[PDB]
Amino acid sequence: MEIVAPVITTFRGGRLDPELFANHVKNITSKGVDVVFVAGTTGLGPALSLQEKMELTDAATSAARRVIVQVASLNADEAIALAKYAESRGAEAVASLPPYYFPRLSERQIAKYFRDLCSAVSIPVFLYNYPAAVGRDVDARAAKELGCIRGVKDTNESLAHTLAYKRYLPQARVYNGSDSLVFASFAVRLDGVVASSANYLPELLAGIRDAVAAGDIERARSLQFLLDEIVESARHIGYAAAVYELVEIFQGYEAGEPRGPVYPLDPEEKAWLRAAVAKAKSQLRL
Amino acid sequence: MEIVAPVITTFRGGRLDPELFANHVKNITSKGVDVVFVAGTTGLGPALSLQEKMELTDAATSAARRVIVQVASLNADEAIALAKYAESRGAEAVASLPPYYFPRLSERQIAKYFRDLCSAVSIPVFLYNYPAAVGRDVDARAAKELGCIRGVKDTNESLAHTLAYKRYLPQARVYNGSDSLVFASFAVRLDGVVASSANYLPELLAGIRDAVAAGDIERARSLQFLLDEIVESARHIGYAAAVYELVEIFQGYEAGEPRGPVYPLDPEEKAWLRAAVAKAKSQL
Amino acid sequence: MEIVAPVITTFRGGRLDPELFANHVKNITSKGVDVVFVAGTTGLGPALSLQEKMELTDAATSAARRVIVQVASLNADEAIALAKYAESRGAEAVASLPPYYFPRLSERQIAKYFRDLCSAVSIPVFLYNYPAAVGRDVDARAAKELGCIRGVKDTNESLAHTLAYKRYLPQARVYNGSDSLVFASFAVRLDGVVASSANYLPELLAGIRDAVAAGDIERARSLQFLLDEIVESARHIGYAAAVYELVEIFQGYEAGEPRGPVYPLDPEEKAWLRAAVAKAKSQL
Amino acid sequence: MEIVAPVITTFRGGRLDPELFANHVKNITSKGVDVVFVAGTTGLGPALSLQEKMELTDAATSAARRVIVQVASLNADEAIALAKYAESRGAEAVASLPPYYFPRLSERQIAKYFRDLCSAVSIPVFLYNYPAAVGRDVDARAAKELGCIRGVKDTNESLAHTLAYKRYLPQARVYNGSDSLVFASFAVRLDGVVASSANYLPELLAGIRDAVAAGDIERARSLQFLLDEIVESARHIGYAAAVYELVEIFQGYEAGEPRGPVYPLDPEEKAWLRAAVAKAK
Repeated sequence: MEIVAPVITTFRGGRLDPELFANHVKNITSKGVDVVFVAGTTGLGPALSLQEKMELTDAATSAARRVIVQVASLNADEAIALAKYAESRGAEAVASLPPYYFPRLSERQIAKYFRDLCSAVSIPVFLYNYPAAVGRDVDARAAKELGCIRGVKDTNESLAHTLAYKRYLPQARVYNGSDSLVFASFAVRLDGVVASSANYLPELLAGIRDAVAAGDIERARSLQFLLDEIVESARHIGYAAAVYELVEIFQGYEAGEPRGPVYPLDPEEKAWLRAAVAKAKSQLRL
Repeated sequence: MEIVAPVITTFRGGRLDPELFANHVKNITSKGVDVVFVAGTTGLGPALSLQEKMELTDAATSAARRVIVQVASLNADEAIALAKYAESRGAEAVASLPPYYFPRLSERQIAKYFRDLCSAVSIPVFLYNYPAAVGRDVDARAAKELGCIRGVKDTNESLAHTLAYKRYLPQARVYNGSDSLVFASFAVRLDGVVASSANYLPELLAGIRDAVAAGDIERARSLQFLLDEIVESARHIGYAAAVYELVEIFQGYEAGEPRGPVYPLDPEEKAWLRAAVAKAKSQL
Repeated sequence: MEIVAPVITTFRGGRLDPELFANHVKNITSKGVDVVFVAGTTGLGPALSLQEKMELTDAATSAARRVIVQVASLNADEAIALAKYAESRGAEAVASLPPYYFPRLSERQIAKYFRDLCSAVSIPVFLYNYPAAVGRDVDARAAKELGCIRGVKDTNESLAHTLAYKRYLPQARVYNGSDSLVFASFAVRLDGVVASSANYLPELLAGIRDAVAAGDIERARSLQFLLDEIVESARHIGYAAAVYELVEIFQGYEAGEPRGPVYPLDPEEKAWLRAAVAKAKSQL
Repeated sequence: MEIVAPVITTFRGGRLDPELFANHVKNITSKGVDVVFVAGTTGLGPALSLQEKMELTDAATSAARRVIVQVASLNADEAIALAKYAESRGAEAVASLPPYYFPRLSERQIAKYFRDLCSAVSIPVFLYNYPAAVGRDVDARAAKELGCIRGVKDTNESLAHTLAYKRYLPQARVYNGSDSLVFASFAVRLDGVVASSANYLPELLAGIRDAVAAGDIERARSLQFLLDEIVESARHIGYAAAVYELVEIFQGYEAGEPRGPVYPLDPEEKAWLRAAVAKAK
């Protein structure tokens, strides 16, 4: 079972900084991250231009052996274009959010989107389902009807919703994308987790996977609860920007910055976060 | 890890039939059910008069050794009165939904409700959280703050939400109440499940539990999917009435009927259901 | 266009004081309330026993010439009984919430509930739609499908949702149940409003209606915003209980009190609310 | 009180077509539309590149006297840059959706976004509130708190939510953005409506506005109800793409296409929509 990092996109000076990125990718993959999921929500995908996602694809694929590239764009030609680019850079799969933002697109329009994506590449296409962000759900039944989905990341608090894809798509690789379900996802044997904490605490996640494999549910759960406390703190000051600061706190290197409207934490917010997670990081030392 | 049955309330004619009820409890308790949860949502709790919940308490505490009685009422005095009655009948705990229907009660109100329940009895008071029905959530932080909650049934698709109660009340017994999470609940070692399907397929839930305990996570999951397929068909025509028909289908006896506004299935609905589950009743 | 009051249910001691209730009905019908809507949500309907609703039905039809009685119950038989009793005391119509609480209910079961209600009486049956409380919406299309709705009270922030019933049911009386849309509802010419604030500021509602008819939209809107400030303060400490206190504050007499789990405001909350509405009170 | 059109963006073969655009703009503005709201939701704004939004600003300011350009972008530098460009092109105001997509950004991040916009230009900045699409609400109190909002478009079925902006921001021009509230917006005297149907039936909106002003509430309402039946059919089929077909059907010229993932309607869908609306009273 895999630990997939939806890796952060590391800006410095308003532009992407590969190498902050690559040092980061190399760090986390050396600490239990199996797969790198680039241009995910944690990596600000919807906020990146096509060309930024191309740079990220190049940086991820040269820094890691297993890469999935998230390709959604509200211009579908760019999603197709990027899919092909990622495939040519050796990505093992591409993923896409359903068309987001626009309320009540039709089923036919969602279906054409994913079907054009499947036609464009030979590597597997994953559905990246994220109803809270996307404003729509593509559930297991709908994903099966698309007829080409070979993988799912379901960022969903409903573990049943995620398990349902293994039911309808017995051959698909199915992942839960929620940090609060990491323990549970290994326990029910999903194919893996895509968890944002894989950026700052991948060794905690591997700790959990190890515990679950050993049958040590008490340790798994307890490490989960620690992770939850950390997540909770970060949610409090704005989670997308806090991921970067947690990386620095936990991993000890410069992580770059997001870009607005996901503005970087200011120094007050960073000081606060650092204190907030110290209660629970002596409880750590992994 | 326990299988708790939110046992159906078994009307016949239009009135409670306590002997269908007891036959039913005795059967499922011999087929894997560890605790009877009387007057829950599946038992139509909120549609029942105080006297009816009383009669149902007598039947449960007669038919079964472990009974938790669900006492919520939109007259808090009837909740307290039933709690005391439940204890006097030998119930091992009582449980309550939070005050429901009325939007935006204050926290002081909700808290005074639970705290008045705790002070009325010496057996444990369980929170029964069911945001989708109740229209408000009392999460683990809120439950810890109530100060007297000894157990939780959380009917919630969000397993992390259920699991939080173990985080904040590690001494409480915490159960998840969604049928779609039975496998997962056992997998993550909650204290057990309260699942509507304990009425009609208790031995399937004991199977899932057994398989989880072996390590046949793959068997567990596969049993769970069988179970999801059945719940889905029943959801299609009205789950609350359909539970009664599923009991007949799988357990083989008369299950009585719900009471309107939860009207009993009509012949067409039953035939459809019978036919819809026949697909998966064979895969059993 | 009518001002309908969903009158509070006045408890003192733990029990209904129907003299309080009648003095309250008398006072507010003398100040611009046209219809009395008994036992709705503001009246703690779902929290009331059949006997409490019969008592309110008696006192209301005694103190007021136009009474709609809200009858919903999670025992459909009690709803039918109350409807029939309401007819017999001279209610001009009955209303019901759809079956609430239970999430797992079929259209057949909702349709049957209203149709049996329509069969039970000859006076009109209003749908009382209130999705946020009820957990279910019966929209205009669904309401037309029922084939017997003669009126609608739609407690809904979506004014379009409410207007939809006039489109789908042109002969029905359609009322909006939201305090924040009183001004809007008069402006679009719904048949009227059923507004909780009719308990405590019926003359503000009449002032809005006058202003709208005088084409003085700016005064209409400004009275509405004054109302909103008062409602928002009340919402902060627990709206259901605060309504009673607002009656005392603005009407000058003892309104009695709700009943737990809708516990009465405590003295600190009453004091807070009096001071919160004082700014807006002096500006009428 | 104004009729503001959140005007469709007219593509041909997935490329922007300024001539279709300009013809559509000139036509609807001669039939009642007072203001052109460019690159809003009906205009596929979040789907458009910066380049395309600049071309659209150019075409709209060249084809219409009053134009508000919607500038939201998930790269905030682009929103700022487009606000400056729109101002330089003579927009009477810029609007912005709050930052969208990303759940749970901080209030500080949202406030910074809007204030950076306000600082970037001298023309009014409008809040374009659309909780269903955006995933967050910037309500009247929050809007006042921003401290620089001078207009609001509120796409919201809750008319009271929209009227609250008039209470907290008495100088703000406030519009409701929902087609089903055109009649009610005029009746409660909001500053106007930004209704997607102004693309296809501007003269029906003008009619509702005239009926309200003449005290003819029963006509307003039944015109509103005619409109609701049309919108309902379009919704049934994919509203965003249906809008283009409705322009053609109702205004009698070509409207171009949307661009995928908002794919154009197919033949069967267009035929269904035509029948649905011919029947629609």
